[PDB]
Amino acid sequence: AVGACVLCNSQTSLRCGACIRRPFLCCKCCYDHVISTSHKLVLSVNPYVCNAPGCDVTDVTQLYLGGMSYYCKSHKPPISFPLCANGQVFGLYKVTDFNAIATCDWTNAGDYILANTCTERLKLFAAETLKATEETFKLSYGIATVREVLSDRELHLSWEVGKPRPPLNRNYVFTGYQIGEYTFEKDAVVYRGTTTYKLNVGDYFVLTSHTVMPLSAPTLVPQEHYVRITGLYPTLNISDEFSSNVANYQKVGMQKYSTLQGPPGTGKSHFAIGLALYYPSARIVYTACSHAAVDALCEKALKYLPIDKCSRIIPARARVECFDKFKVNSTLEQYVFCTVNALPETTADIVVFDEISMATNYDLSVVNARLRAKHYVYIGDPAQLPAPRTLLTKGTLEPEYFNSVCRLMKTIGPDMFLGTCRRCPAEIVDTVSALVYDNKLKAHKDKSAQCFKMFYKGVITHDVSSAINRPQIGVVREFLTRNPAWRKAVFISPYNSQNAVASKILGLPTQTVDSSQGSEYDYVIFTQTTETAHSCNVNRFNVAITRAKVGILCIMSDRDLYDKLQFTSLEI
Ligand SMILES: [Zn+2]
Ligand SMILES: [Zn+2]
Ligand SMILES: [Zn+2]
Repeated sequence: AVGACVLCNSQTSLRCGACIRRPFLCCKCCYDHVISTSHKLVLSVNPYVCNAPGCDVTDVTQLYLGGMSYYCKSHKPPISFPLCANGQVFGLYKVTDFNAIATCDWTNAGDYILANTCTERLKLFAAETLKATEETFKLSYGIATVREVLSDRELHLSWEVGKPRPPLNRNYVFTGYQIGEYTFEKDAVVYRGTTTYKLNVGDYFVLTSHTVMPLSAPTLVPQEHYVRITGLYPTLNISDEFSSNVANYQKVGMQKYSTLQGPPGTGKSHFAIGLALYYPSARIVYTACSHAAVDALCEKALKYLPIDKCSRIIPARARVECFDKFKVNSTLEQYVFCTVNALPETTADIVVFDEISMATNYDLSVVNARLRAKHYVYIGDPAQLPAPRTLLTKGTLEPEYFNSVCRLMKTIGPDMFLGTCRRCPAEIVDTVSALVYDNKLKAHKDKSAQCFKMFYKGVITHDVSSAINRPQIGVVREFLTRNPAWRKAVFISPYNSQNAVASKILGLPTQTVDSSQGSEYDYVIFTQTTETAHSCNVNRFNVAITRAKVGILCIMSDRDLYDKLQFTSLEI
């Protein structure tokens, strides 16, 4: 009930009772807060409320100290001092940005801008407040009760009346009733239960609302620059394969933390695993937010690092199937691969945090609190997709506001940049290099002459809000008949409902742009589906077209992105 002020660290017995996270506020900052916001409840050992029987005055600005107790203007004794005076709130041990973080509903982009441009302590207050708001918002949704079980992969649902229905995609995971986590895709609905269970008729599902823990560690530790490589011992015999990253691996040992911007297919996991070969005795913890990112790091480690020194950390709540080729839950192995949410409390010579555009400041802080390392390496790309912000409906969130690492990469630049894309045909590399990389990304491959674009608006229909463009899928079907090599293509679009329709009509494996990030395929067929801020987002567009190793077909809706594609146009 006594602690440090979130704005100036000054000790206090005061906590704001109207703030969802009840932060400690000192006398000067508590005053500036209550006198400028709707927040008037102040908490101490006992709350600041009128002690007179049956009185409901709780507003600190309307209360006084009558001896050792608190009373309003109607109940105070003659000798009483106002709780609010001379810019202070009376307590013990006797902000415009804090006010906005404390009172916003997190539905605007400007709220996330502020959460990332503020002081470090306010970045943690903002991340805690936002995550708690995101969880209390899960309570504000309807329950789905099983009406009829059709097959082992399909069922019918009855929804709660008076409460909205959550979007049925992979971004919304329900907990079944504790009969395992379940996911849904669109009267017949498709069910994907993490645990294989005979889906009982009438049993209910509810979105998991986890408790938001407080943040202690900064999003980024204070930067330290060294004169020599510190606490790391380089090999003198470094494999030719990894020679291109030697100057960068040295930069890593000569700073507390370093940022690496790696565009698609420029060698991020090769850099991450090569860092272990460069400092062969260093204990490295490899972390990312998703199980897919962590597994991709495991796949790369399996090829270069001794398997007996690797461990994949998987929590007892085994959400989805992940990497099976390392000893499980051996926290003490030299190489530990683990998602941010499952991190043990341990130390490391190097912590490598991959897919950094997907991290939030909450994730950045958790890593700093669970892992005490000599060096921290942040690998990702601010030109790729950020983590979904479920509350954000108004405005677009720019890359410089994704998190603290992305803010640094977009303002002062990354410490290291992988400049040569080895995956994509040059048509794709030249397009994204100009689009999001200021012409600094170079192509290793020649033009494949298998990159096509077709400008076709089609017809936009909707499955609630998720969009479908059947004419664009018809154009793909026509193209496939004339281009049989493309039979092996992955169908990509910005919408799951478009992908569900393409799956049935084309039979191609399907992927949203957001679920394709980090993956690569020989051929990609992309249908833009709509002209929305979502389907036109340059980061999403960047990820979409950089999935292709050999060919890409883009059926476009937006003239701007279509005209920028350095692809051969097709007719019809
Ligand atoms: Zn203060
Ligand atoms: Zn408050
Ligand atoms: Zn009173």
